[PDB]
This record gives sequence, structure tokens and C-alpha cells, in this order.
Amino acid sequence: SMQIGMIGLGRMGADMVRRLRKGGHECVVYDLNVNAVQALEREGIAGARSIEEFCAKLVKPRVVWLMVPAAVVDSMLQRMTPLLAANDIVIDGGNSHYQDDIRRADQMRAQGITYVDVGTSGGIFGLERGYCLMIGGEKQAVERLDPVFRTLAPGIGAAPRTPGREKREGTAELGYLHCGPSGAGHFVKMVHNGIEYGLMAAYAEGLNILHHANAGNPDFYRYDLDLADITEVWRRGSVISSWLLDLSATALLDSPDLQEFRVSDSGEGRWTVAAAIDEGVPAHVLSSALYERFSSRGEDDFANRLLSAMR
Amino acid sequence: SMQIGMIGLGRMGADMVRRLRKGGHECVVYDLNVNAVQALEREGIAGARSIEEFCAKLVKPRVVWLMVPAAVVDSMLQRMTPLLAANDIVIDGGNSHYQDDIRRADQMRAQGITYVDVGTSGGIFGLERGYCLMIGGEKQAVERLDPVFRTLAPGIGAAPRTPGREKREGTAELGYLHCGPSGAGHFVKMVHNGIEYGLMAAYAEGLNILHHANAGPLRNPDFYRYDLDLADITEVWRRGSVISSWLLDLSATALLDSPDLQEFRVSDSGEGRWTVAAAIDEGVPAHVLSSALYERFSSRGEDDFANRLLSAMRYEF
Amino acid sequence: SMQIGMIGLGRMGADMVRRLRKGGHECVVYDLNVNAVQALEREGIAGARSIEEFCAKLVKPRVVWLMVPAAVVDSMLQRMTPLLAANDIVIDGGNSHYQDDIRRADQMRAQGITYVDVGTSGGIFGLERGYCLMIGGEKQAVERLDPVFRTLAPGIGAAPRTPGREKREGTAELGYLHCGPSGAGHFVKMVHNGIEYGLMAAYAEGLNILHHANAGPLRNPDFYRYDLDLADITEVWRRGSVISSWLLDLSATALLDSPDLQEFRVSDSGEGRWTVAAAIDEGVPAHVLSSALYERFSSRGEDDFANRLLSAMRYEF
Amino acid sequence: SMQIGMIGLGRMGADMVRRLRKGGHECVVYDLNVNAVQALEREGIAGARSIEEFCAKLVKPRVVWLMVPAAVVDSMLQRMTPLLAANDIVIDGGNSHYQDDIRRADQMRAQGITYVDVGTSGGIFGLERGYCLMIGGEKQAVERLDPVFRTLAPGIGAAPRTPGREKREGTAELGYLHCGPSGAGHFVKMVHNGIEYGLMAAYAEGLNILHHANAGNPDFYRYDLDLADITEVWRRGSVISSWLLDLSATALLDSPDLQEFRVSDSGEGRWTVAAAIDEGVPAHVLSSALYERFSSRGEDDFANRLLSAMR
Repeated sequence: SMQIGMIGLGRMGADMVRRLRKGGHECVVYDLNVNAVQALEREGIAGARSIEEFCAKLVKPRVVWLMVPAAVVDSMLQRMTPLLAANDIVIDGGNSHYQDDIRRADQMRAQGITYVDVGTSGGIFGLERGYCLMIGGEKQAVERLDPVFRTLAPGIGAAPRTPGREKREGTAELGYLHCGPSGAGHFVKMVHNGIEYGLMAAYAEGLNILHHANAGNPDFYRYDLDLADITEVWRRGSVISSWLLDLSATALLDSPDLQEFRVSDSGEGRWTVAAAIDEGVPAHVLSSALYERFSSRGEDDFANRLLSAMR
Repeated sequence: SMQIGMIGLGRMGADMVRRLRKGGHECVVYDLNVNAVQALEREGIAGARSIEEFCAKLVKPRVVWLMVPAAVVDSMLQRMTPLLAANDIVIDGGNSHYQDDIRRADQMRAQGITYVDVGTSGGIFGLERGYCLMIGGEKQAVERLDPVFRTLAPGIGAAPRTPGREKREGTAELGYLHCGPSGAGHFVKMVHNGIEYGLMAAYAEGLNILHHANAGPLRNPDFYRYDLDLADITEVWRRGSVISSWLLDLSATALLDSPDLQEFRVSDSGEGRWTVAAAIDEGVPAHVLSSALYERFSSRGEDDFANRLLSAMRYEF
Repeated sequence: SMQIGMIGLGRMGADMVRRLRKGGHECVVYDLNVNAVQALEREGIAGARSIEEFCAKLVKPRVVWLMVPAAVVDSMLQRMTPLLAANDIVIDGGNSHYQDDIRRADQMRAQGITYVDVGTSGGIFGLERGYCLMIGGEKQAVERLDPVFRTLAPGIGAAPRTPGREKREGTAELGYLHCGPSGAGHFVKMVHNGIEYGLMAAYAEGLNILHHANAGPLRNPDFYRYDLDLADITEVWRRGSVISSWLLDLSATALLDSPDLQEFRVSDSGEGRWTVAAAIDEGVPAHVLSSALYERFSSRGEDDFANRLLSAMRYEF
Repeated sequence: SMQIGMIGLGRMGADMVRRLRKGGHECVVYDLNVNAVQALEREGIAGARSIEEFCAKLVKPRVVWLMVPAAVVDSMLQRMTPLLAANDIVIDGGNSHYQDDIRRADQMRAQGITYVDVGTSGGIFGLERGYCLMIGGEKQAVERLDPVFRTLAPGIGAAPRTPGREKREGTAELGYLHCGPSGAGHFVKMVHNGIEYGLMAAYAEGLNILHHANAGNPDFYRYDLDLADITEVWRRGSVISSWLLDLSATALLDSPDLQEFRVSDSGEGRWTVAAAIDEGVPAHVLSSALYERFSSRGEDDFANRLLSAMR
């Protein structure tokens, strides 16, 4: 059992505070936005009206968790570090690029503060089922953080054991993993999202082929397929069953033609392709998934006009 | 409870018979390869030494399941159809292209025989876990076949129910589905395989990026000095991440067994190609399905000539 | 100097007749649409008001060129073949799929008629500049046709000679080529079009990147504040760069005329699809040809359903 | 007529000095490598044995052209700037990324020195036919540089005029172009190369389909095509005629099976895709061209083994 300060009280920050506390830890929360801080006080969680009070309320060695917008992080660290102390641990659990972690961890180390990066997967489902956690930073900090990660993670019961897993040690089976030195956590999280784009694109394209199976040799394209039912049937016994398939089946059940649904993207997909390119790794599928999101917003438009022009 | 004849006694055919039997049905089997029939006979399943005895042993109306190579199907139909009778049902459960089911179904119907296409997924795991079944053909025949599909399929218990399914009926929740008229089962199974290629390619490419995270051209080598444990990472993704799936479970198992996969050219069996062909005909964008297929092609060196041409152009300019 | 009958009097057919005539050949033309024949008759080219008079007017052995829609070809052959004679030659110069040339060539040969496929490139520019011609079919017929191809093609003068060509003969340097037996001309023209899609997509995507260079997510907006002049840039690339080409010349002309292309959904006519189908059958990786095709599909919104599904998944998780 | 210092005497640097001088300009050359400097002295071109002498020999306002490896540029500028003077112009004609130009131009401006970026196209052919030039930087510098660019560029005679080009002014028709402020030159050069990859990939894939047209319904794939002849025929009257096609036809003439030819890549292709991703522009074709080069070196290998594994 530990005391954890949380800065950044959006949905994720607030949900992680709820899970941590429900798991027996003590939380102090802070946010530039007083209504946000006050929402959590209404739930019995200690607040703080400034970064000075927040640091005052946390006993040394401190553990500070950040769930703020990426572009807010450096300013956050600047405002706070002068009240922090050697042996403190600061964790950035947000959507920061791993090269920023490497620089940040360096600056904090110059003041005896250990900076830990955490890539978080699970979104709104994490509250009850736990979050998948990809952790970068110094071993000592990460080991001291163990009780926090155990509460946050799903625990081994979240899935059948992999045959032979008893041959290995570490925490991989619990749903959280120390991936490496500073940055490694966000680096693995980035690629996670890149892969996620690819998986979604593969289902999407495939179902689009089914959706057009009535295009009608028109005689070979006169199928009126039931996509809701087809995705449902794939959940059992097929090679392509997955959480993403489960979600597709749910949506399609509600709305067989998705008529109440332009796809945005948040960065990790983009950063994944950039890392592929730096490393010289072929990334056709991951990049095309990304580009499909761009074109879905009409960013292909000017290329299309030139095509019409030439022709 | 039913009598089912099974032709084609390779791993898949043998396994469905074992599952069929174990689930209370009566099977008679046959294969051009006698060693194969005998092996099932040793298991105490009724055999047959010729197409003739096979048809003879099946009481009318017959139910005949084919698990032969795609290339052997038409000649299996030429050979046995003269012994079959109106109201018999023939099922092709192998990897046939749906356009062939359409033609075949028409031929057989002219003889009062109902031709049913089944795309089956699940492979070696189907014996114990049930096969996902995608079924095309006439409604009457598919309804007659319901007990065989129920036995073969996983059953609702195999996965938690989709919020709202109590609002719907049909068999989808059991792991089998009548997809449409003739060809529809193989059409849907084809796309399932195309999707499967795309899914495997996404994992593979991403894991390849992680694998190269120690690459440290290269502007900041310090940004690429991670020695990542791919076995652990795939394991950790199985709980709480957006990308858990059966394919991940398999990747984790393979990487646990071989962290460098050093004992391992990727083949492709056709359904991936057929899927892209359907996409092209339909005017459906298929970047990722196609690219996953093409990666298999280049993995066999089929890009070699394009590559030499690029090197040569470079030499030229 | 030869007599050539031409059926199909759209822009392309009319232009080849004009070029043919202007180059000293005798043309007789015909089209199901009388207004079209008359228009050429006004130009003082011999017409015909029926398939019958058409064949009647052509001295045996005949040379008959088709420039009709692909979909009209077989019925044009059914209709006129009973009036034709052994040792006649029929040329299909339109956009037929090569597998159809193979079948058609076989049918016609059974009547002593030689069927020749010509893939023609160059479009509206062919009249003054000559058409690139890719020719499939029997050697004897193609040799008999040499004077017609010479007239139709650009001639060696149209581009500087490739260092070493004096080491080789044949007609390639003239802008026409006997590519192989029946279907080979259309096979090669098909891939030419596939390549053309890839080339246009490369320019378009790159110009789109330049077009967005003022985008200033976005880590350093100062790194994207270029307002680039795409008309000037394409113009400057025409001299001294690695990427000058006819397609660039066209891009430059379009952008000069319309820097924002504001008066401009991309269609595709089939050869691009057929090219990817050939690639798939052959096991050839085709990432860029396919992606250029798929971009045309999504430009028509055919991705819409895949997109809604992604939005919905996002909503779900 | 002007005096131009050249630093970096590889093939391009040396070739540009030959073209400049053949065009009436005066050149002083320098290189860390004395044999390189001496090769050019053997041809009657003034050398310099150090960066101090080089700067000494150049009359103010100076014009310094750099053709050094990208990774050498900043060190070059550091060693040299203390001997330079306000009103001097420094040009980086090499393969530098445009964001470096923006930073560099800033630092040089703080000392009254104008920094010009030039993207050069044409390689070994530029000596005789002139180089295509994409120029970024301050208008005043670029205008003062005009006589140098005119000598280097092909001149309008290199190609038929675009109908209506008389409606516009500027130098685009001469083969060189002021593209914008600092970086714009290298930015346009980068995308040039990205496009080049795409064009080469399109021909390569297409010819590979022809090459496999004898794969044999095997009856539909029994064509033995003559690729040398086919590329030759496409040079006249087709839609796809191009310099790149001209080069393909030459190579194939020599070696119909390319048996005496793993494809490397130099960076601009990579940087092009990164810019696409930052801008949210779909880049399927350009990226796949790049990834084909990566896989041609076997970088796909580990992904392929995993595919075999799962299956």
C-alpha cells in the first residue's frame, strides 16, 4: 500500500485514481481545472489547489503520476521539479513520444529524481478489468513501483496461461511489463497502437468486401450477406477471433449499416511508421492503415484532382 | 443423430469424423489411399474400399462430406454421382473457390442432388474446440444438416455473449452460419482468410519494428538502443490491451518456444489471392489485405526481378 | 499502300482513319451510328450503311480494324464473320481483355480468318504524333500488316536512339512491336496501363505532400509553413531532373491552367484491375500498382463502409 | 561572372566546379582530402590547403558552396564562420534535411551571413546537361546568386516549352527555381526523390508482371515477352515515356535478365514519407516503394519468420 499523487484528471486519470484507491492506495489529485479536482473530492479523494500544495501533501519519497496532454508535460515538470526531492519518482503515463522521455529522464536524473514512462492500454475498460502497462525506466524505481502496477494491471486471471510460461519469470503474465530503460514503455505502446490500426484496417477492408458482395460476371456478386451475423460467427472457432472482432460484432448488431457513424488518429500510429522508416523495416500494412484514416478525412483530395486533371 | 459419409481422410477429414462420432453420429469413410482408410478402421470407424461400397453403405437420402483437395473435387463428383440419388446431399468442406460451387451446385441439382458448400475454419483445434462453419446452399438442405453442424461447431459456450444477442435468433452464436445460397459459405471463408493475412501481417510488421529497436543514415542512434523481449511483450499484450486475439496467443506461443525463430519463405494457399480478386472486381480498396499477400510473394523472392531493375536504374543514372 | 476497313468511328477510330488516309492508305468505314459515318463521309472518306455493304466494298483478302467498345466486340464478330472469307484479317484495337483475344482468335481461325490484337496507346495525340502499338497474333498476319503499323506508329524520329540499338533489329524503335501470339498485344497494353496508374499516383501523392507543406498533433508547425508553387515546381522538374516524363509534362500543363485544380472522383477503365489480377495469379508483388488502383476506388467513396466501421470500433473501445 | 568557393570535392562538387569554370566563373576549391584538392589543381583550378587559406582567397562578399556529406556540415560551418564576414553567402548544395537548413540559416543570420539551401538533381549528367536546382533562402541572396544558377541549370532549350508558359515570369523554365524561404529547396528536392522512388517502383513491378507472364489457367500465362523490346517500344507514342523508362530500356538492352545486378536508399525517400505522415497526406505508393527497397535487403526477414511460425 502506497501514496500516489495524480496530476491530470481527465477520464483516464480519474479512472486510475478510482482503481488505485479501490485497491487500497492513497491518492492526492491535482488539475489546472478546479472543477475536475472537485469532482474527485466529491468522491472522497484528497485534492490540492496548486502544485505547491500537491507536493506538500505527498510524503517523501514521492510517487507522482502524470495523465496530462502530451504538450503540457514539460511545463508541468518545470513548475513542479523545484518542489520535488531526490529519490522521488515521477511517472508519465500519457501519450508522450519516447524520445521526449529520454530527454526528460535525463534532466530529472540530474536532480536525483527517477522518471518512469508508462504506456497504458485499455481505456475506459481499465477501471474494472485493469490496464495493460508498458513500463520504461530504471529498474530500482520500477521495482519500487510494483505495488502500484499490480493494482492497475488485470492480473493473470484475465486470460488462460500460455503453455510453458512457467519456464519464465517476470510479470509479463500479470498484464504489465518492464520493457527496458527510459522510453521503452512508450516505445512499445506506440507500436501497440500501430498494430491496432493494422488489425482494424484488416477487418474493415474485409467486411467492406462482404458489404459489396452484391455488386452484381455480375452473377458471381449477388450475395446479400449478414455482416452482423458473420462477425458473430467468427467469434467462435475461427482463426480471426479477437477483442477488435468482438467490438465489430457489437456495433454491427446495433447498426447493420453503421449509418450513425471520417476517422481521426492520435499520433502513435504516425510515430510507429516514423520508427519503421528510421529502422528500415517494411511497414506496408501499418502505413496503409494510417493512410486510410488520412484519406477518410479527404486529405487525398488534391491528389485525386490531379489524377482527374492529367486524365 | 445421423449417418454421414466422409471422403478424404487427411488430418481435417479424420478429425471431423472423430468429432462427429464422438458426438453421436454414424460415419462411413473412404479415401483413394487405402492406408488412410485402414488407419481410421483401426480406430473402429466403418470403411469402404471403393466408391461403390461407400455409396452402397450409405442409406438414402445420403449425406456425403468431401474433404479432398480442391483439384480433385470435380472428378470425385464425376465418379460418384452416377451412384447417388435424388434427395441426396453432398457437402464440399474443402478450399474450393465459390465460383466453382455455383457451377457444381447447378450440375448436381439437375440430378435432384443438393450441393452444399462449407468453409471451415479452426484447423487442428477443431477436434476438441469445434470448427467455425460458413455454409452456402439451399435452405432445406442446410436445415436437414443442422445436427451435423451443431456437433461440428464450438457451441455458444466457447465465448461470452455479445450484449444484445438475445434480441436475435439463428445459429450465429453457436459458431456456424448459413451465409447464403450456393457459394456463399466459401465466399465468406475466403474473406476470413484474407482478413487473417492482414491480421498476421499487422502483428508481424509491428513485431519487426520492435525487433529492430536496437538498430542504433540513422540520425540519432541513441534513440534506437532498445533490446526488447518480444516473447514477454506479446505475452503482456494478451491481458488488458486492445490487440489481444487468437493470433496473438499463437505469436506468444511461438516466441516463447523460439525467441529468434531461428528454425524457421511464406506460402499462401489461394484464398488470400481470391479475396484480392473479389476486391478488385467489386472496386473495394484493399491496401492492407493486398500488401499482406504481396509480402508473402516477396518472402519467396518473387520480387527479385523488380529489385535487379531498380539496382540497374541506379547504375544507369 | 493498303485498303483498310474501320468499324467504330468514335474519336480514336476516326483519328486512325485520318492518319491512315493522310499516310496513303484506302479506308472504308462503318458504324452502327449513321451520324458518325456521315461525319467521316463529309471528310470525304468512303462509308457504308450496313455490315453487308462494308464487307462488299472490301477487296479480299480483307483487313478489318475494330475500334468498338469491348462489350460490343463478340457481337460484331457474330454479325460480320459470315460475310468474311478465309485469309481475311480482323484486328481488335480496343480495350479487350487478352483472355478474350485467345478465345476469339481460336474461333476465327476455324474459319481461316486471322485474328490480331492491338493494344494502342497515345490517345488523342496519336493522330499527329503516332500511336504506340502492341501487337499479338500470328506472325504471317502481322507481317502482312506491317505497312499499316508503320503509318500508324510514330517512327524512330520521335525519340533519340538507345545507345546500342544498332546491335538489334525488329520494329521496336519505330513505336510498334509484335509482342507474341494471340493476346500478347493486349496483355502488354494492360500492364502499360497498370504502370501508368502507378506513375500518376507517384506524382499525385508527391504533389499532395508539397500542397500540404503549409500545414503549420504537429510538433513543430514552423517546419510546415511553405506556400509552394506547384505549377512552377513541376515546370522546373521538366529540365535536368530524374523524373521528367510525359506525365509530368501533362501535370505541368494542368497546373499552369489551374493552380488549385478547382474545376475538377477518379474513374478507372479496367486495365488497371486486370493488371493486378495478373499479378495475383503470377505471385508478383504489386504494392504500388494496387495501391494506385485502390486510391481511385476510395476517391469514389467505396471506402465509406470500411471507414464507418473504424469510427464505430473507436466508439466501442 | 563570379568567384565561387567549393568545399567538398567528390564527384558532384568536382563536376560543378568543372561546369562553373567552363561557364566563365572563378573557382577556389577545398577539401579535407588533399588528393581530392590536388586532382582539381591538376586541372588548373585554384586550391587551398586549409579553411583559413580558402577564406583568405575568396574576395568579399563571398559565395561558398558546400558539397560535403550531410553529417559533416555543421562542423564545417563551425570551423569556417569565424573567418567569414557579414554579407557573405553560404550555400549547402548537398543532401541535408530541410529542418537543419532552417536552424542553420538562423544561426548564420545572427552573423549577417545568408544561408542558401540548394537541392540538386541530375547527378553525373549535370556536367554537360546542367542540373535541376531547387533553391531555398532569402530573395536577395538568391537574386545575387542568379549568374551561378544560370550556368548550372540546363537552360530552356533542354525541353519544349509548356503552352502558355509565356503567361508567367520567373526562372522555372530554365531548370532552376527559388522555391521559398530557407529549407524550401531541400524540401522540394526530398519530395522529388520520393516521387522518383514511386516511379521506379511502378516500372519495376510492371516489368516484373511481364517477366512472369510465362508462369504457366496456366494457358493464360504462356507469354515469353521481350522486356528490352517492350521498354524500347514504350519510349515512342506511349503515355509512360520518361527518362527513367529510357534508363530501363538501356539496362535491359545490355542485360535482358539483369543477372549482373539488394537496393540501397539514401534518405530523401525516407524523409518524404516522414513529411507525409506529419502532414496527414496519404502516401501508399511512395511508402511501398521505400518498403520494397527495405525488403530487398532482407529487412522483412523477421516478419517472415513470424508468419511461418504462426503457421
